[PDB]
Amino acid sequence: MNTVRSEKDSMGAIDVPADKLWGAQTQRSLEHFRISTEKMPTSLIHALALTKRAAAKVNEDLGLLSEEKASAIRQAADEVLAGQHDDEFPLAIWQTGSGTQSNMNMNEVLANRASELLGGVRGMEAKVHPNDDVNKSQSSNDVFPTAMHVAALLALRKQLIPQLKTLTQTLNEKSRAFADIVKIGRTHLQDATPLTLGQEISGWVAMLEHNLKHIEYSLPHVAELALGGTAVGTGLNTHPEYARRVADELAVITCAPFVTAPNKFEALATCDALVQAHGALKGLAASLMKIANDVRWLASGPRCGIGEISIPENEPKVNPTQCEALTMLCCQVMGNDVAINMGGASGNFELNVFRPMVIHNFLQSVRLLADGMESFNKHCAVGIEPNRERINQLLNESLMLVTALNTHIGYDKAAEIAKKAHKEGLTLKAAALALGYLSEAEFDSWVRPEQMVG
Amino acid sequence: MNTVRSEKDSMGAIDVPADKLWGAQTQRSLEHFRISTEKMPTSLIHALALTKRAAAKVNEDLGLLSEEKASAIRQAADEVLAGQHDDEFPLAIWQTGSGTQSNMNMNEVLANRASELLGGVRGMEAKVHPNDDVNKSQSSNDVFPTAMHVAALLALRKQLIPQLKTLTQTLNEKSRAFADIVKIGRTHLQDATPLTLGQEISGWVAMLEHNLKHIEYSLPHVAELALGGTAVGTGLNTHPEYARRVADELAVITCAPFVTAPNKFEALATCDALVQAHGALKGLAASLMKIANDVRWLASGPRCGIGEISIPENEPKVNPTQCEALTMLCCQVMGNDVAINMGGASGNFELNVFRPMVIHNFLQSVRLLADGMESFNKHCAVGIEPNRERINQLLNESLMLVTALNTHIGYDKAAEIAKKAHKEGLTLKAAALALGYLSEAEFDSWVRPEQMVG
Amino acid sequence: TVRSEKDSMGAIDVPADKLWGAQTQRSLEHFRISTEKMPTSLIHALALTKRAAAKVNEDLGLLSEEKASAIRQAADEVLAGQHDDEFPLAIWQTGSGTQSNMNMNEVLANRASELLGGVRGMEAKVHPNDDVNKSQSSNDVFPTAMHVAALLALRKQLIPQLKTLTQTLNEKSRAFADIVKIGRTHLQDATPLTLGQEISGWVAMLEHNLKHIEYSLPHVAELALGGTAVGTGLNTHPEYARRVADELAVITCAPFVTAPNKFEALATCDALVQAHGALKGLAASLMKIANDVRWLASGPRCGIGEISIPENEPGSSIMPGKVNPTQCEALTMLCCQVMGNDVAINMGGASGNFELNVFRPMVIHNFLQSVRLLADGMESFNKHCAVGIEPNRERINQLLNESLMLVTALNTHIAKKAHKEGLTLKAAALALGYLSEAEFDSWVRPEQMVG
Amino acid sequence: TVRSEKDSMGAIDVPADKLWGAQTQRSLEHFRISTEKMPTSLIHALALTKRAAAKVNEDLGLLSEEKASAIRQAADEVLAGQHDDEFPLAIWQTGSGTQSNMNMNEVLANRASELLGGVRGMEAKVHPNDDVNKSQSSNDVFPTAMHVAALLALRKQLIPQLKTLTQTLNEKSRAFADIVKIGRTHLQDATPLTLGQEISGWVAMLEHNLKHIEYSLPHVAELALGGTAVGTGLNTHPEYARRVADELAVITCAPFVTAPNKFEALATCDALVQAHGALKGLAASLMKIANDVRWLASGPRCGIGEISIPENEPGSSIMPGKVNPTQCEALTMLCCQVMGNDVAINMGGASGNFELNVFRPMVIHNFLQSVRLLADGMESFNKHCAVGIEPNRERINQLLNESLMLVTALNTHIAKKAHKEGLTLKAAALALGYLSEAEFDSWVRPEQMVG
Repeated sequence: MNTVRSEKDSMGAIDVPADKLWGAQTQRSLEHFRISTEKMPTSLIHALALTKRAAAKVNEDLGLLSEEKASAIRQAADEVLAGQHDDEFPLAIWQTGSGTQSNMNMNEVLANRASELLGGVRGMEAKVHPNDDVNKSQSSNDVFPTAMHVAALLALRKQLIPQLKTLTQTLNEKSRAFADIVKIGRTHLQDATPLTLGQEISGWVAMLEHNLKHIEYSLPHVAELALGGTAVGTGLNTHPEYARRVADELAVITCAPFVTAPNKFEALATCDALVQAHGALKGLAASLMKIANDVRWLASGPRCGIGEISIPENEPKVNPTQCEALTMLCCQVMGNDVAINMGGASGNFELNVFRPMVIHNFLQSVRLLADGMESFNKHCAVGIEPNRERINQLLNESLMLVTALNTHIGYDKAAEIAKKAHKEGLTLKAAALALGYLSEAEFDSWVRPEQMVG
Repeated sequence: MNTVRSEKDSMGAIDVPADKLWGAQTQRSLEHFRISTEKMPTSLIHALALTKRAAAKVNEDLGLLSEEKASAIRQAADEVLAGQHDDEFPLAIWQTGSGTQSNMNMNEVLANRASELLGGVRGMEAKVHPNDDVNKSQSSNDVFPTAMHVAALLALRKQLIPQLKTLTQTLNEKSRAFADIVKIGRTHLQDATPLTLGQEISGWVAMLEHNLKHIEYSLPHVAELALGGTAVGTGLNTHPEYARRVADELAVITCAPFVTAPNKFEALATCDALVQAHGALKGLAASLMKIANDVRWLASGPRCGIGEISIPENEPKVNPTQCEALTMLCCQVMGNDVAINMGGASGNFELNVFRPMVIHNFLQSVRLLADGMESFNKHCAVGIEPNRERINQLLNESLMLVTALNTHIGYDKAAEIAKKAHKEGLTLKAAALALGYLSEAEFDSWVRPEQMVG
Repeated sequence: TVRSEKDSMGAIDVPADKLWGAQTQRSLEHFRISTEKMPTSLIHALALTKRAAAKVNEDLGLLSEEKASAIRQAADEVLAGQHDDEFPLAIWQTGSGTQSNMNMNEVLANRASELLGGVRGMEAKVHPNDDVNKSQSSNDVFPTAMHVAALLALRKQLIPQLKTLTQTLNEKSRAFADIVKIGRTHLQDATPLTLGQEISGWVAMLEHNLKHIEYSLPHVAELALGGTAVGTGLNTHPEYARRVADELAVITCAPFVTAPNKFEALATCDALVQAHGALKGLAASLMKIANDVRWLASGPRCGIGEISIPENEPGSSIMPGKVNPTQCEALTMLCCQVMGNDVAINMGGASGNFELNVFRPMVIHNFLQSVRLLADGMESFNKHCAVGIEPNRERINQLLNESLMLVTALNTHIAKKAHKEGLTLKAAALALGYLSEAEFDSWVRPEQMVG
Repeated sequence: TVRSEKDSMGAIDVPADKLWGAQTQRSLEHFRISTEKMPTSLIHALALTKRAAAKVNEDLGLLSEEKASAIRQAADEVLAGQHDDEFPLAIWQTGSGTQSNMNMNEVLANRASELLGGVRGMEAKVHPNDDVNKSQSSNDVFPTAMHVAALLALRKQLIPQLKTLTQTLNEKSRAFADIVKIGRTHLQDATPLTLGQEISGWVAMLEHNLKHIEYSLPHVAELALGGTAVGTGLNTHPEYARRVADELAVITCAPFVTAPNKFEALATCDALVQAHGALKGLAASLMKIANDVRWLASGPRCGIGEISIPENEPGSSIMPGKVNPTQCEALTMLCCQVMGNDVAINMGGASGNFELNVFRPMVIHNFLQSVRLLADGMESFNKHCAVGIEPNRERINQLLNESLMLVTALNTHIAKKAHKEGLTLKAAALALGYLSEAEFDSWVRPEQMVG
């Protein structure tokens, strides 16, 4: 639409697109921060809407906001949560470091929509005010960190943790199914003493189980909310019960264990909970990178690599493309951790103003890890299968089973056999027969890989 | 649109949206890599289109592709470059690590559109073939690194370097304008011997000048193109002149100094040129972070900080919001460098398959630095002004001018004056008068900051 | 000057006055990279690991009492600082730590031989592989030593220093609870809070960091020993893994347990990647606290100047009052180091293959360095800076009362003029005849503005 | 056992058998953080800086010939390794490097006093501040020493080792130019190339890295000396900055110049942030080369096994043929270290304020460590691995000919069956009667497939 609606603030008049619900502050931000393409993610927009919905409810309970306005604001917020207003949030990540401009974006959109819900219009004549009504009892300084933690905790609980549990279950099933398949070990990339494919996969399972615990340990701190600290942490001008009531209301409407932060100065001056929680996510990235690499190396071939397992072929030579997407996003999480650490280390005095960047990286890492585990699970892990003949060919051509001979012929003769096999390019069996130290039936009876794995 | 068009590949039939120009391979990728929200940026899509346009021209020159098909492919590519097909590229960054799927996305879109341009239709009956025609003489393995370098070099030359030069010129103007304004120095955050505001800003200018040289040094390696190496670097099945001809054609159509990579094995197996070029960008980020911090600290106040300069107020208390956006994106560049380094270190054998991730980070850093410099320049740097009275108040209340007394009254008496001023909370002048060591006219004649800056 | 020792590769000259053997000698020839060596914490953890293995092997009837006791006595000498010059190998060695495992095997074997009345070298009465390395692989020994060193350093160095610094700052927060100062957001003047409130944020940060570090300890307490070469424990006694973790717990007084999955324990450094995540969180918190201290102390006349800190370095007689915040500089520098070390650890931890992670010397070098830096940095910052933080009460009150933020206290009773004309709020108000010299003193109470 | 020295803060006991003075003593009391100290390269660069300043001060008539010569002789003793135990200070000190500047001032002053027939301490004939530090500030001395150390280490250590390794790999590439092997993309079998071609990629990587490192040298050659406290050079001779850069260029034989903008030189570590960018590029290239070597050598029976590498460590007699790629492990570990060090450097370089960057000891600690790691790592990898790379020709040909990739050679004349039935291409073809035992040998020529 070309038509505009004129709005005015202390700097003068500014035109806003007539078909949009935002106002003068959003327009000024969008015009002054034309930096790259990254915007607030939907998860954060929704968390801001939840925050305003909870504040409106508490302000009504406390007699500070009328029933008619509070109900209209909550209904507008529910429309945002239902996906009806995604194009009303145009602002860049690369904005004011407190997130003030996105706070005001939500205030303006909810106020103008609430006005319409009460039979009014958008703009200067609206029936609901962005600051006096939608932002009542609030500061950008406590709202934005609250929305950051709401988005982070819900994404961890609802997306990442369920996908981690699902992938863990799949690999545990595979570990049990392949518990009796002996294969060659590899240490330093060199052939080593055997273990079962089930045992090797059980290591991946144990990694994912440990990662789940580390992530779970990070959740209580992310559940602490800044809301009620207002501008500098003192809560100046708020009702004494407001901070607890709004955390309680957020806990009710999200079904997640939000609590008010015990120290609002820590809550405003730092992003420490997210620095710590992201530490657990970069741990998960290091574990997934290792699992993904084992899978693609074990499946390498079809003739000039390892080839011990097969994986689903999802494209019409076929490459381990799910493993590649996963290893790439694991690198991304490691970079994101550095950006988060720099922002988290850079607070000054009463406020950390690196917040849009910190939450952009944090929520990206959660999407990448959650969706990457989901994709790797359904398009790779559920279909891993052993190549039993290839596994046995490698085991039987290795030199590593020679220790099974020690109890029968002694260490010196076993070592002589292995040295001859290596020097002359023979199997252990062929070298042993060539020296006359045993018969083929003896070799087959004594060299039992299933007895060498514990 | 709900209606579909059925296409078939070696895996069977797959439905594609009837209103889209992509084909079966793009559809399979979009369905198997539903990971997060990051997609190929427009710059990379355009670079892929340029690559196909150049290949079509050379294939025609060499008698390998008909005039009618080559001309139609070039016209379709020009439509992409003109912004007519942005919604035809739906694939995630988090795809196959070679970028094969985005290569095929461009092949399918250009083939189907070229078919329409020749009076045909989209789909199985198209008059132009994605592989046999649009991908003729090519592999994903050489196309994708070529598009990466085309996008990177053009973004550096056309966006980042011009914005760097513009910001440098603005700060040089400010340095000259303020060359005679003496202010207090600060080392370790402590008051120190004086320098002019122009001298301090000249440091920022010299930083940006040095950064431009470092960036310029990185351009020749990025200008080397993999195209012609085909699958593993040998160029098997290509015309002997093809590699040089296609680099020449890209140089002509872009007006940039592209050349064929002297070693195609390096060109396919690594992202080394981008690892090195991004090293220069993280240098720029460290310099910009320092400049932005000096600006916001020098402007801090209005009464309880430093307050030596004023900056434009762009929002209706006013915060240094351009400095905050810039410091945040500088942190992002540092994280992006780590992701790039991990991907660049992780090639195996004939191909690096961390490429979508590397180019996603690299092009993001270029957008952030280019657009951030542009925004900081027009919304902050051009309007920096001294607060002359505040500068003089700080200089006159400091203890640091006391050395101007040494030549007149001797070091011992000057040190006694400074010690008394510090202990008793006095100005140097008041302490000197209290001791009877000089008159007020003598102090004003001897303590000349304009004589203490070289 | 030399004796001739032997390994599977042939004869090699070894310094006669050293206790190491052929494999350590060869390592010195092949890994001449930079200057970083195993830190004392890791050497001690390796000695403890060998001491525990010797005891368990004796209990299981696998090693004679005379040899096991001599090995344990030699290990005690290492722990007592008597053999620091016997461990010359670089960090930048085989990625499993094999070379340092053999360094400890050879030193302990040769010293144990002497304790039994024998000599060092080929004729020794105790053997590095057959006796000191019995039941063990480098593959499970090195990760065990890594976790022993890490857990003990966290419990004995880092956590005590963190608690000590937290207590100091808690005392300062209580002492300054009534001192009202100007808030700062975006570096700009903002509404008031007390100095005690601001310091309470630092305290709460350190309290939260302690909890995060404590949550990382159970995983680090899991030990690989008993997994042997690939995790199966092939050729080891079924009770050995549990027994050796129990013995390490006894001799160290720390809650070590055998790792429930030896494949995870051998194939990854995951416990240390996670624990270092908590340490980089502490680094980000300490960076912020140290920056607040140095900015609040900036001056003495052209910065903020709200607090004073101890002056520990001599100055120039002609620049009295220039006090560089040198403890804050050491601390911010080491916090930057911890962030870099985290990246190095993450790359190594992401890079295991199959049955073994072979980035281990580098991972533990970084991890133990971060622990020393954070522990010693917190000790130094506490003793030489934090304990001496004091308010500059006159300066605090000058900034608070000359600011424009207190104007909000006039809302319920009835600024641009003060700002544009360079006046105080009271001077601008009286000039407008909107109140008096008693109403302003009555209505504008900063101590009522921190609730 | 002790002597009593004095600074502006009072009297302090100093070890009688040491050459440092009061300020170094105080630093030892206040900066007891970890174990990292100034590296020898930096101590030497500081001594060279003082040697040059003494000569220029003498030329300008500011320092007596007898004192200047004695200072220069004391500096030469430091450079000759006679005073390594006189520099005890931690990296984790004042962020300008003041403490280490004073350490060198005190050691040189006390030794110069002895050379003039005097004593060390209060009665010394040469003064640390008035004589050894004349015309200087810690603020411009420390960045000068940083750049002197960095440029000389790049020119004398790193670049020669890079050239040596490149030459070795170039020889290998030429020697193996005719050995056709299977390509691998995505870890999967792919069309052929020669072993020489694959190695030529490693060579081209190292050649490109050399150019990038060379491009970083001009900025590192710019010296801060002469900017004094804040960059203005207040109270220094107008020719001093140029003269002292010229003298450093003469005595080091390297192209040092005075920095054209002293404010940039004091307020940033930008030249080192940029130069380290090129070093992390080299680390990413060396990681890839080292990984190719160890994967190509993997086996001896259940990996790739296309090349052999030297066996440098003794093995078990019962595991002949297990050759761990230990040089590749040391090299990949140190490459991970360089990546972490880059982050630490970037944070320090981004963190200057106003006239001075005070993250300097940490920045130079990381930078010089990366140089040692890369230089010594390239030396070790060259001598103990790269020079001995050899093809396993039978294994290379077995993998090449049993693969499915060569089927494309049949296009212009006329695979699924071979793959599904476990046959060679020739066996599957003959079975289908699509060619013979002579046509296949004629049409499928891998040596014609690398053009």
